[PDB]
Amino acid sequence: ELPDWAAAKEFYQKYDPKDVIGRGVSSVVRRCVHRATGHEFAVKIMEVTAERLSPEQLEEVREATRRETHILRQVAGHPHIITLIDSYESSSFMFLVFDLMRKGELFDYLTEKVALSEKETRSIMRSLLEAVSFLHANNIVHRDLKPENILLDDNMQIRLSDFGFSCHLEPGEKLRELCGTPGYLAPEILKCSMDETHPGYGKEVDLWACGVILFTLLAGSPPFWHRRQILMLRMIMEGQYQFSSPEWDDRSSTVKDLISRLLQVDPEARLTAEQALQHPFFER
Amino acid sequence: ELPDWAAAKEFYQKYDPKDVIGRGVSSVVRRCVHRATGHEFAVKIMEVTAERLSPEQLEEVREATRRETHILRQVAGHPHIITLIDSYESSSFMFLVFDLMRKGELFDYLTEKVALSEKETRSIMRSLLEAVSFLHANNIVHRDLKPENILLDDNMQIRLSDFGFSCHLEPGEKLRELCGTPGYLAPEILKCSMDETHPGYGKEVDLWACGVILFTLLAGSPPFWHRRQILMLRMIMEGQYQFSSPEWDDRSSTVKDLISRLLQVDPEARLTAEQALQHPFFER
Amino acid sequence: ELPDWAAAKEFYQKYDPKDVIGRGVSSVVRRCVHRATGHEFAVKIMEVTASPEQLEEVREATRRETHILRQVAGHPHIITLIDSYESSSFMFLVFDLMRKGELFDYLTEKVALSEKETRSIMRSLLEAVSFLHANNIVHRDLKPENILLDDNMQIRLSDFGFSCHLEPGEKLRELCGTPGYLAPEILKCSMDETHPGYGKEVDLWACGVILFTLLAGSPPFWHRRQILMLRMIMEGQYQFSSPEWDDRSSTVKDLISRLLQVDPEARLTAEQALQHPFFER
Amino acid sequence: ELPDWAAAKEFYQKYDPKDVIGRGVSSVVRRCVHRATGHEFAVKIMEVRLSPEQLEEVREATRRETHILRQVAGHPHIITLIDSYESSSFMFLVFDLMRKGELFDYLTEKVALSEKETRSIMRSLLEAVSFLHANNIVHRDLKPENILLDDNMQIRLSDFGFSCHLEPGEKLRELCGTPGYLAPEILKCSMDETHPGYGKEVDLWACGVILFTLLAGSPPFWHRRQILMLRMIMEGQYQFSSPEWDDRSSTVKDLISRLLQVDPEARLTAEQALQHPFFER
Ligand SMILES: CCN(CC)CCNC(=O)c1c(C)[nH]c(/C=C2\C(=O)Nc3ccc(F)cc32)c1C
Ligand SMILES: CCN(CC)CCNC(=O)c1c(C)[nH]c(/C=C2\C(=O)Nc3ccc(F)cc32)c1C
Ligand SMILES: CCN(CC)CCNC(=O)c1c(C)[nH]c(/C=C2\C(=O)Nc3ccc(F)cc32)c1C
Ligand SMILES: CCN(CC)CCNC(=O)c1c(C)[nH]c(/C=C2\C(=O)Nc3ccc(F)cc32)c1C
Repeated sequence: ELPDWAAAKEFYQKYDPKDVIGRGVSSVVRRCVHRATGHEFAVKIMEVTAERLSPEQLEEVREATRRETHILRQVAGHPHIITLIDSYESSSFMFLVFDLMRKGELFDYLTEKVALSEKETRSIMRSLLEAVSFLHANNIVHRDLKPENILLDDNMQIRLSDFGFSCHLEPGEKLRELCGTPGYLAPEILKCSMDETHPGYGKEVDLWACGVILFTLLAGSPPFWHRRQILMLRMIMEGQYQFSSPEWDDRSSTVKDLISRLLQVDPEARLTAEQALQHPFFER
Repeated sequence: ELPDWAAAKEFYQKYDPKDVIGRGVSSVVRRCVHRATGHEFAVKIMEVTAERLSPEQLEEVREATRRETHILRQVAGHPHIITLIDSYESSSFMFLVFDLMRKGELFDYLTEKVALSEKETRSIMRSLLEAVSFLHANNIVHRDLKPENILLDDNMQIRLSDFGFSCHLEPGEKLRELCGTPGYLAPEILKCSMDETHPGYGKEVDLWACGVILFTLLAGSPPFWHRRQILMLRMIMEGQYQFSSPEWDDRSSTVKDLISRLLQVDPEARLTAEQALQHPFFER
Repeated sequence: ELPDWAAAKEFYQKYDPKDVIGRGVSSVVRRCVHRATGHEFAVKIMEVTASPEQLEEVREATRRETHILRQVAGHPHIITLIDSYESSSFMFLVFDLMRKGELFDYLTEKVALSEKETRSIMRSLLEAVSFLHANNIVHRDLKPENILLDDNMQIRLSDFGFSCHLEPGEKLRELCGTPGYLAPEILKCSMDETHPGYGKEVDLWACGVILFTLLAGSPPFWHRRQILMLRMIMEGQYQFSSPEWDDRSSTVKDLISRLLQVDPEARLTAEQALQHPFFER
Repeated sequence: ELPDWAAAKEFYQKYDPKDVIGRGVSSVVRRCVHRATGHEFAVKIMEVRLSPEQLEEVREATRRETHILRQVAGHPHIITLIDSYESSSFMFLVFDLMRKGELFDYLTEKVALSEKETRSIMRSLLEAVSFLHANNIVHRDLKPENILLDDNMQIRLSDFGFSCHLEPGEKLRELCGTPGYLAPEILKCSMDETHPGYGKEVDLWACGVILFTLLAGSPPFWHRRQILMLRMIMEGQYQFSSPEWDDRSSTVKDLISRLLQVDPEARLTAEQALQHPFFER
């Protein structure tokens, strides 16, 4: 609601933006320094009018970013969720100040390490499921859990980010919007988006994505993939995945049981985040 | 079958390969000249061993190409189906000599003209449906009908090509395999690729594709499309398409009736190729 | 100059930023609206934060560019610098909004242009080049990417990043510009420190390359290896290949030839090129 | 030479072609199996619109290449031409199969290499270069794309398409090789006909560029604009940038500086480079 000159003035007067650590379609993520203290943060600068869109499409983008910042303020404080430290909002742009996560995305870490150990995977998954359990208890569904949306610090501590697809979900109520990354989508989202008669989806979709993340961290490859995206959709919907002999050889049966219980096609038969956390995998 | 040196010797002795007119994963299509006469053809050189594959997958490729060449020999002679003039078959490769179709793919013609007239569309559709009627009478289902698989000569005469997905279908027998271009897929192919209890599909899938082709030739755009492929599938299964006012304005009610009778979700209620050919759109 | 917050405040208070219409290495070009009048413009935002000595080199170079732009502001076929805002990190340059974008993208869409359309573009281009030269400015980066179009298909020369002043009789030495558009004397000079240098004639060789490219839809000196392209330039080896140069007049081929003249002394000036029988109407 | 059916028959009778492991403009590289022994090789299949004169140029050049390859066949760090079959439209060249592919693709995967692994690659690359030079051959296209690796991480120098024999005392002038790897003297004499020419020292400048690139993961002379890259080369302007050169010894920095020496007389020979304390142990 601030004029553009005010949001820009207030941000640049209080913060010193530094090197670019990430880029998006209508945004850039930069390291920044709080001038008065010398303390470091990360700033996401969203350019709301950077894309050519109809006035209706533009108000959709504005309403969605409002939905996101509201959710970010609700969950600010949780140790394994990104903290919105400060915000400068105007009609044309949004300056969102967050925690600086110095080891970047979990995705880039996985690329470097190829595949992670069960010890390091346990630590990441526990933190992730704790964050998901908190969101769920507060009736928030993330709707885009993936290694690209999980950030790391120098102590290898994770913080869940990118709440652009997140929304509130009243207990009992169901969603239908197709959003998220195809490889991480639960069967009920696909069934739902292809068949209008399908009842819809809930918070269980996050736990299917957790199952996909868990598999990918250990295997170094996703459980469902194909050259042709349409053939990937039946493997997801039929829950067709395998613990292939070369990479899944020395992996415990305990983690395979956890993946099996998270990668459950029936959302009613699927583990909740609280259930997943009391799984023996996390009992060390 | 021939040793590799014999297939290569026999082909290169009789034919002079020229310019590349098409590319594939493990194949190239080139214009070629019959050395003794100077007459021109097109040769598809299939490189069976060009991709690194398991011994089982490699025998799948070999069996697949045998299925295709067998079908091509059965249908050779039909005026609106590509003619396999000659073949040199060895373990490692396949040299398939065909008619040279000098105006290339119908798809590229449609791109150039943007949208075709009902007069030119009638001529193409009549020839297409005659070819489809012939295939089905011989218990063959094409399974990938689209403007990219329809070739044109200088006289604007068509020839159906690309029989890589074709198969024999004994009458009354049903298929389940998902293969073929998503935009051209019938609802029953999708429905049974997500509901295992669904009985499967038959030769009617080629006629849905004919309906999609007919719409696209006239509109210059497909009846089902979305940025997200999964939302396009929902439109196909519900048979949700429209004759949009700017491009469908001066188009006859007769062709819109034909399209409606081809883009019929129920395969039993959908026109057969013989039925489509008796429709008043094909009146001379 | 000013603190970062001040240049940003001054720009965003006067202008409303809209859609991105272009991107560069250290810049973005956006459509913008002047809040008080409602008039549309284009703003180039240069981010000089994405050594302190090298950063002042970049600042000094952008000052050289804006100075030249202010001198030429007013010409109907040259981009107009409307406004500018400077800080340590940023540079906000407000220009005319050219709604049909780059001539390069237009050429991609049309594949090749007609002599009639090419005549209109070339006349405007050579008039702008003649003006630049009369004011002792050498553009040094003339190419279809640096020529902008409005809705009336009217041309404006832009991207004065390599431009500089040139007192008559004096010569230049710096190797700059796009390789495909470089005159032979620039390549010759870049090596031999005893070589006398180059002048405003390098702009007219680039005009010759532009003229060829508009008609052919491809450049006269091209290959996969850039080093072999340099040999072609220096020997002035171009051909009017039979498929695309078939329907072309001998009059325009005579013009191309007289612009693509290796000897800068024998090469047509902008005023000479404008008196060519190709521009008689 | 032979009709097309004969070159094809002779090749496919002796070798069983497998998967495509590489592609070029007018060629494909495939793994192949020698039918009688079951041993694996790599075959480069070269295929042919050009004038009859230009087509005989492409033929004569490939004959120059195969002649050089037969002279060098036997060296442990040079690619071995096992066999060759030629026709009007094809050339089948059978070589050693280097299972870890191009050093370039290995560098892409690893991003940057260790000094331990670079010393091992650079020793064998200099030994191959020293051998070529002792036999009066200049490679003229040394780069990571032309260095092949086996499973033991052992190298073999390949792609002799620009190679030529050079009589001692005599000099070359042809501009060829990859721009980023070109020595300053190649650029100086391409433009100036009075410049004396270049010799085998150009391969050692390329070795210096390879050494830099293996350690940095990026080349020493690079720029968004190709024409600014040439200026960088000729002035020998490169830097050991703080993020990627942080954990690199001064010893390897020294050898790079002694190989990336603008004066060819002051530049290290292959035998001299092999006596540097970087290879001592
Ligand atoms: C140059 C080396 N790297 C290789 C891939 C650069 C990539 N990126 C990095 O290292 C990186 C670093 C150090 N932090 C982040 C991102 C965020 C951060 O820290 N707080 C946030 C709050 C919100 C948000 F939306 C993103 C971030 C990245 C992507
Ligand atoms: C000129 C460059 N282009 C791309 C490589 C050309 C566009 N393509 C063209 O013109 C074209 C022409 C002139 N014929 C074909 C294809 C076939 C043909 O004729 N007989 C066949 C038999 C089997 C088959 F599977 C394809 C063809 C194309 C794609
Ligand atoms: C970025 C997305 N699109 C891809 C084709 C947009 C295409 N781009 C377009 O249409 C386009 C338009 C409509 N204007 C411009 C550029 C400028 C302009 O107008 N005044 C200037 C003054 C100075 C300058 F240095 C650039 C411009 C482009 C590139
Ligand atoms: C499809 C391409 N891929 C890119 C990442 C595969 C990577 N590359 C690979 O697998 C590869 C392998 C395993 N060998 C080679 C090349 C040659 C080889 O072995 N003997 C030769 C002799 C001469 C020559 F001129 C090339 C080769 C490649 C390109």
